[PDB]
Amino acid sequence: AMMEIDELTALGGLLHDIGKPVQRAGLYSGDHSTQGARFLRDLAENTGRAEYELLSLFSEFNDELMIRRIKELSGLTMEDVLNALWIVYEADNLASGQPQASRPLYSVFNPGKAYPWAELDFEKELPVPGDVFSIRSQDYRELVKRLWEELSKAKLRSDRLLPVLEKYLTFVSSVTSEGNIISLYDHMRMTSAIALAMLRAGCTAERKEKRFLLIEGDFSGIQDFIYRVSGKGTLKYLRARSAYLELIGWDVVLEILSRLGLTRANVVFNAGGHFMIIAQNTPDAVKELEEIRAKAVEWLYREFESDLYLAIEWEPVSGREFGREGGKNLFAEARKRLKHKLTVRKLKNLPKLLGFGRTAKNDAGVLVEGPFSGFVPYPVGEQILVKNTLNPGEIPESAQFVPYFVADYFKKDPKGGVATFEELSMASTGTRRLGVMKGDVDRLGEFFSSMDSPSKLATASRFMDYFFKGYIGAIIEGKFGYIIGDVPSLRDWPEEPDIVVVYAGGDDFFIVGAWDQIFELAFRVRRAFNAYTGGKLTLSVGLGYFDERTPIYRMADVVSERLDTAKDEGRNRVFVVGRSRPLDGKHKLSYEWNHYEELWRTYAPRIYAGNGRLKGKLESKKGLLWKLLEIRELYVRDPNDVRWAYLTAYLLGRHGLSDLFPELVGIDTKAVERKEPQPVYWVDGVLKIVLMAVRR
Repeated sequence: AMMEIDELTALGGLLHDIGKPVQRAGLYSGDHSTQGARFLRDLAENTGRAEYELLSLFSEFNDELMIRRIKELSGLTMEDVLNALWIVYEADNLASGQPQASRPLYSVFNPGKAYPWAELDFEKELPVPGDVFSIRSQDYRELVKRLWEELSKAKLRSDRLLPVLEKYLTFVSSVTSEGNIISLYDHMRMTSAIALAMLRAGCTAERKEKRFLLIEGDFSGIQDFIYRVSGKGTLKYLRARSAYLELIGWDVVLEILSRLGLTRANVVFNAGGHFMIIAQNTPDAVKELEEIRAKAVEWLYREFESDLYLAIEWEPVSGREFGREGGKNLFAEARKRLKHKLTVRKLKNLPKLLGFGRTAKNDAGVLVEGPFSGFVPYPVGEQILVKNTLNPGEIPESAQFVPYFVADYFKKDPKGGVATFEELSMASTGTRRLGVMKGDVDRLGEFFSSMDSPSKLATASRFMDYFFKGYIGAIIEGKFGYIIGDVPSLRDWPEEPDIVVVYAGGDDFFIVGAWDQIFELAFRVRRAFNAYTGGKLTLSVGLGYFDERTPIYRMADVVSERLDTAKDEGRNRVFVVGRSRPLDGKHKLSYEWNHYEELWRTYAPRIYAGNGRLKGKLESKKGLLWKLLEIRELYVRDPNDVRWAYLTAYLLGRHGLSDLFPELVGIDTKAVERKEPQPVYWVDGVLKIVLMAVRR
């Protein structure tokens, strides 16, 4: 039952700073060192063996004091303790290198803003960095109150303590200083990872060497593998090949963790096929890193080939290359080299599924095969990929709890299934067209270069994944209404939204559904993502409204190209709908987020009354709307001509509505001197959406 050296150094570095949150509470006294060991020495007495008694040493720290304190306690042979001791202390400096105590965690997205005291919940708890408000010890006490009962309930192993230290110590600062963006969990996460790594590199206690590895693995034709197959099909399949990539990813990762004997703490992240792990630089490691790779590159060939391929590379880095020396980002510069190898070689469903169980490849009863292992739709056996949760509750036969989050929301088809393309479009408002949204985060890669430590990396990457894989579901189901506020809408948000996510991630998200529920959702995500990142990180989104019975890849290239246009036009934008324009390099197609939302808010209430209805004053005058659009088409052919204003003046008088649209009737030279175009140009993106919401 206990204890190994590749579980003492890990869990030791995993709990080396467990004394901080209890020090920020009212429990013990002295520094976090004393209170942490005092917490673990007491936890050994709490519903369990005398286990954490020895684990308390890592948080307990002089050289006279340490050598005559290990004897009192144990097997290790009084040998594997002193060596595992100094290792942990160095990992912290490698992780990140009178403060306060009530200082809140600040946002990695916005250092000027901090996270208000709220529990971690992907439902009804969207994290919003606000003004700096100090934290009371009473809130830490009731925090530890849960942290006390869960650390005791959960078993003593990495797959058990990692999610508990993550479930509670996420939105708490690691170092109480003004501007600290390093999460507590992420801080003590790599301290386990880096320590375990260097121990494998032969870093027994006695300085800077090449005994450290930094491996990253990712695929290539991911998008061309999901929605560009050309085989019925369809929607259900899009999700299937999406829910397959998640298995292939971990599979390749969980094979690395086993063979090299690592933990999930070494895994910085792993989602949608993109992952990066921290390992050690040894000839043993490389030998099986090449072994795993060589066969990983050989398996997709005999299954998908010629379809998709995997690219895994690793760069030998040094221990000092983890921070800043004289204003030099040694870490990102090392991360830069690693990213180069990838790009270079890149050139060359519905029933009860709570998760997957990693089995032996020869065993049956599975649902699909993998590169190194099979998977059973769910308890068996050792490693089980449990979905969207932090709680295991399974056999204690060394069952490696592997939690994974994924955006897998879908409109539920009757008799318990997944809605199809026609089921999403039939629930549309007005015209019955299918809605397709696609986009990414503006310059997400350059955000990974601003950081300087592995700590900031783990925090920024994890928070990132929390949105598109966690909080995106509560957004789609229609929550966080106060934060998001009023948004462009064709209707009120349904009981169960007609929205299906093929896949969602910061790098790219593909979501389909009812066109009017796709339109509004595009703004709900933005305003949330703006608030989630403090308004520091933005999105680009292309919106398509195609026919129900139309090939997905054909209607994917369009949205992807509409997306490219939004990026090409400067990056924060939304491509609502395709439209005509004058070609002079002055009129853009995509809308700016704040711009379009103001246009909707100002113009839509003039004509639209909600839920497929127009305002009362717009009765028997449906012809006015599109006839005001054709007048705009005149502007399209010649802007510098008041052919649009004169006609958008008396046509209203014929119908007796000379009060509305004061910007389309009058001339606006005031905007001409700004190089910008007329308000009549943009008004179609509001009229057409309303019109297709009231057709038939």
